[PDB]
Amino acid sequence: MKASRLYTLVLVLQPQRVLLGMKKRGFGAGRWNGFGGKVQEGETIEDGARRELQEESGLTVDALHKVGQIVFEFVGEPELMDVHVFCTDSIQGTPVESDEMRPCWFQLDQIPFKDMWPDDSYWFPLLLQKKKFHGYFKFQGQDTILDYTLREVDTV
Ligand SMILES: Nc1[nH]c(=O)nc2c1ncn2[C@H]1C[C@H](O)[C@@H](COP(=O)(O)O)O1
Ligand SMILES: [Mn+2]
Ligand SMILES: [Mn+2]
Ligand SMILES: [Mn+2]
Repeated sequence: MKASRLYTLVLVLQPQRVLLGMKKRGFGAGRWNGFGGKVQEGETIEDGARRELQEESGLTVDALHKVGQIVFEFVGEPELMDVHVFCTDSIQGTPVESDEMRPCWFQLDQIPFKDMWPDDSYWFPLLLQKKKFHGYFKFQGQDTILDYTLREVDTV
């Protein structure tokens, strides 16, 4: 039994492209990823996801839809990362570089998997297919998966 900390992950997914952010600092720096961060006290998970999207990309959206949940375990870290994954296709501003993230659009036949977290190669395809998923990944460091589980679900 480990304890877990709540995080969000937000993918702006349109019919032919996806918005990713190049992490400029901190955890996972140098990788393209969705936008997000720790959920704060007093906010719902969805509202934390909306806040992090605004802070890191400049985009303000009224609503997100939950598409997945992924638990990350790191060797040597007793605390699990409980990551709630959200999507939307509906935006109405331009992405803006923040201190944390540089946003960039990618065509959906140019998803930059080699420069994303290794786990994304497994669950991102389900997201593209509009399937919901539960995942778990145990990492040695930032590059090596020692164990993982991925399942399509009907309810996240
Ligand atoms: N293995 C992984 N794969 C992934 O796609 N995103 C991850 C991840 N591990 C952490 N993240 C995301 C979850 C959060 O959005 C962010 C971590 O929080 P901050 O470093 O505070 O932004 O990175
Ligand atoms: Mn953040
Ligand atoms: Mn934060
Ligand atoms: Mn963040």
